[PDB]
Amino acid sequence: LDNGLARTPTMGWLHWERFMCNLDCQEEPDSCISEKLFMEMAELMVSEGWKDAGYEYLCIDDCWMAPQRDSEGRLQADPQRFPHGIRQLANYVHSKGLKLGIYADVGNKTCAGFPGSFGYYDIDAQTFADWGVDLLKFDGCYCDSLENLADGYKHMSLALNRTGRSIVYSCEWPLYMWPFQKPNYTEIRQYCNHWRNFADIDDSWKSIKSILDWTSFNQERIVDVAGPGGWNDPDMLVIGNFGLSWNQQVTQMALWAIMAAPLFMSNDLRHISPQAKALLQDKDVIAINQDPLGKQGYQLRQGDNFEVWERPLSGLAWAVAMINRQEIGGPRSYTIAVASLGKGVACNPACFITQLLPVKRKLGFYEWTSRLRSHINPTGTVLLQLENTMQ
Amino acid sequence: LDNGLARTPTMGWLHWERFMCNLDCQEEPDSCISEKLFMEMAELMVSEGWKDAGYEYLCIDDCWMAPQRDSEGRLQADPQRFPHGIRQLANYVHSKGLKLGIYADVGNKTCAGFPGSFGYYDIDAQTFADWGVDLLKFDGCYCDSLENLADGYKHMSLALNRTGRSIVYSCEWPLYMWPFQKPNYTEIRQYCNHWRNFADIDDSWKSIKSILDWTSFNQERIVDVAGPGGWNDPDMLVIGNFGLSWNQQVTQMALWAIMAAPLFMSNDLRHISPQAKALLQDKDVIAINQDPLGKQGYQLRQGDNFEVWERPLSGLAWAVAMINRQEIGGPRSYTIAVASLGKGVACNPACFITQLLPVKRKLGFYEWTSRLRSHINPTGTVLLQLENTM
Ligand SMILES: *[C@@H]1O[C@H](CO)[C@@H](O[C@@H]2O[C@H](CO)[C@@H](O[C@H]3O[C@H](CO)[C@@H](O)[C@H](O)[C@@H]3O)[C@H](O)[C@H]2NC(C)=O)[C@H](O)[C@H]1NC(C)=O
Ligand SMILES: *[C@@H]1O[C@H](CO)[C@@H](O[C@@H]2O[C@H](CO)[C@@H](O)[C@H](O)[C@H]2NC(C)=O)[C@H](O)[C@H]1NC(C)=O
Ligand SMILES: *[C@@H]1O[C@H](CO)[C@@H](O[C@@H]2O[C@H](CO)[C@@H](O)[C@H](O)[C@H]2NC(C)=O)[C@H](O)[C@H]1NC(C)=O
Ligand SMILES: *[C@@H]1O[C@H](CO)[C@@H](O[C@@H]2O[C@H](CO)[C@@H](O)[C@H](O)[C@H]2NC(C)=O)[C@H](O)[C@H]1NC(C)=O
Ligand SMILES: *[C@@H]1O[C@H](CO)[C@@H](O)[C@H](O)[C@H]1NC(C)=O
Ligand SMILES: OC[C@H]1O[C@H](O)[C@H](O)[C@@H](O)[C@H]1O
Ligand SMILES: OC[C@H]1O[C@H](O)[C@H](O)[C@@H](O)[C@H]1O
Repeated sequence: LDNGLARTPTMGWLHWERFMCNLDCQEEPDSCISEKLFMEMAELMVSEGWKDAGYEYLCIDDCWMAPQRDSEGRLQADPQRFPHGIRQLANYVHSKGLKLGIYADVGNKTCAGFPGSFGYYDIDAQTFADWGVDLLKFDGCYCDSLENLADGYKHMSLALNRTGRSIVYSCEWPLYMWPFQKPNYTEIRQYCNHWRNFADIDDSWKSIKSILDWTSFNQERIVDVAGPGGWNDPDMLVIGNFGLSWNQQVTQMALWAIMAAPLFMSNDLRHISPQAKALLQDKDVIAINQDPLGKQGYQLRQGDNFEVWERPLSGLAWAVAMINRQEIGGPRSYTIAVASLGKGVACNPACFITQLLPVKRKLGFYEWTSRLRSHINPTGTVLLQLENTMQ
Repeated sequence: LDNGLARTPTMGWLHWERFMCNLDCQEEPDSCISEKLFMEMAELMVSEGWKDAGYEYLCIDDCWMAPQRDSEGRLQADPQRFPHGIRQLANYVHSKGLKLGIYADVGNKTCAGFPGSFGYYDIDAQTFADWGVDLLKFDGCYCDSLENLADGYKHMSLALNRTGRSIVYSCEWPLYMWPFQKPNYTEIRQYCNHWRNFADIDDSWKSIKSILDWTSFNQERIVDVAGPGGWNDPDMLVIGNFGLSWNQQVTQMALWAIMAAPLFMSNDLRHISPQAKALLQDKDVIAINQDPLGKQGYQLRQGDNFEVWERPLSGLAWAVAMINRQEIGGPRSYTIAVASLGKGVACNPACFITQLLPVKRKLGFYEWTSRLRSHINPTGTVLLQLENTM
């Protein structure tokens, strides 16, 4: 989308995977979807390093709206869970120097059953602009047909542009087109800063694998449409939560960096381990994700329960990720010709290789003709930065 | 098995899940199956408090044997990877106050394809006892028929008795019987100190879930037969490895306690996190697994993506485990009437509940009319001990 936004993948926090549609503020106050949840996450994004590391957009997902429209036809916040409106929360979030994301649905209802935007695009985009919304997540539930799906996704893009306001536009359009038919990603890049391709993540190694294998399988159709302004969205970061091992958490961080994925943490910043945090705020791995060339990486080799992915970076540099997909035994030896990586270009006549993950380690100079030997933890990934060098 | 052994579930360390069949000692000398790997783990079991915690048996799984038998018919350890022989390793493990296990197969070959004990049960048992082996894990690959399987598990059990040496007898009999017929557990118990029921464990939460699910599914068949001398074996503890979150590791520790399961770590003792060491060595939780009454716990309740398991314990105590099986969201609220726990008698008229897992915390007194409420992490478990007030 040519609105000047998401020149690198958007970065922030989204309530959905960790908080879901918890409406019960009486018995579950600490996890209900409430204005005070958002206000507290906003304070920690600032005091805990998050906004410094580039996490900028604090985003509301589904279940913030009142059961129906006001007597002017406009959406509203829940009166009990968000008594101060969206506009006061936006000021609050903006005062911390952060940006505010909201949620709506292209059809007659949102996914959880709240007011949809069909027949309301212009009114809502405007409403979002008058509130100070800075990103919109646009879901696709309860939609008549593909014709309406495309019409409505295209309409809202124009409506938001037509507001005057810089509002990052995040679509689940390819997801819901999937499939009556294969998405046309050029049409979508024209309308969307980023797009959900595949099924909702949850807090599992299963879910992670399935997204990698989905993308891996479908990379010839999706990797080249991504670049500054429009990204493929493999869904939220779930580091900090419960279902992933440390090694599976490095797999998720390493590969969302390779995929040039937006980075929306969905977790509880009040209760996150020091190692989850160091990982999420890893400056060298974020720099990869945020690399300004903005070409998405891809899967280079698959076999023998190993994968090799690599991303091209600015300045003739490359990120390389090796995955061990064998979930028995221990760290497995993997060796490859340095000439095989980065299209023979990294490492001609040499590259300096530094391991970023699972730990940060300067590894030596490697000549074009050199071999890299590594060892990879079951379900873990090894993440490497190759710097091209005169040598 | 009325051999005086396994009066509480066996505790030790077993190489297979983490080290598998690595025969490559030139390129990976520190992780191949060699006498060295065993020596390292044996001194760490002593120096890092494993043995104080009750981990006693250091056990060799498959891939130790030389490719053929000696001129007199006896199994032999592999001459390059085990140059000193199994007896000397046994001498050595004994010196540290530990006991040594070894591994063989009922059939013609071991699962990796090394010499089986079929036709050699009497000589193999005697060879083992001659070496100072304190435990045999006996696997069921490469076996003709259900007859031979039963004949060989029975025969070996009797060869061992007759050495006059105490040797824990670990059996994979039931596992190899499914899907041909339902095993006779009353019979198995008579010949075995413990028995594997289900597929080999992985470094994965999928694997653990599927062991839990299999056990809770067949619990009517297996729970009551367990007790001092004879245990269901849900396979190795994998805590300390690569594939389980903290919360999944607690689940495995808690559930293996409720199930009165042998506790065989399969992990790298040389490289294990502090958190994973405190779990595996959690005194209060090992005390549950090791309860001298030896009645296996079971699943009480399953619903709305929660499970409740409970185990009866010495002295009118119970253990209760609450698992959250929903893989999305945050900690989720579970409530149950304490009248429903412990057959209605833990907590009549009252009980003191103390949470043990994920963190130790005294919770207070609960009248018979009370409800226990907890928040349970996705893939986590809360483990409680309940003391009846009397
Ligand atoms: C070969 O088989 C024998 C029986 O199948 C087994 O004998 C059993 O040995 C244990 C030794 O601990 C005895 O137990 C202890 O048991 C007495 C009486 O039951 C208790 O009061 C005490 O706790 C005591 O410590 C069993 O009683 C005994 N059972 C029988 C039927 O004799 C042998 O040990 C086996 N031999 C070998 C070397 O495996
Ligand atoms: C409304 O849409 C227009 C059309 O794309 C956007 O204008 C583009 O903005 C970037 C900003 O740097 C320029 O590089 C392009 O040249 C612009 N396109 C055109 C047609 O010149 C405009 O920014 C949008 N406004 C909002 C509020 O999103
Ligand atoms: C939202 O609601 C209305 C009402 O059901 C839908 O509009 C109808 O759509 C049918 C099917 O194409 C049309 O032929 C009718 O003229 C409409 N009927 C009514 C009662 O108005 C609309 O399709 C729904 N929108 C979405 C996005 O699914
Ligand atoms: C997918 O959609 C895009 C844009 O909607 C198509 O590209 C446009 O096609 C028109 C008509 O042929 C051209 O005149 C324009 O130059 C194109 N616009 C853009 C933004 O590139 C694209 O060809 C479609 N692919 C398929 C298979 O339909
Ligand atoms: C081992 O193989 C032989 C010869 O083929 C056969 O006699 C016997 O049944 C086998 N043993 C078992 C238990 O399968
Ligand atoms: O209801 C909210 C929920 O709905 C859709 O399914 C999206 O794909 C999810 O990421 C989340 O927004
Ligand atoms: O090859 C050895 C391997 O054999 C079988 O698969 C057992 O069930 C495993 O625990 C292990 O001993």
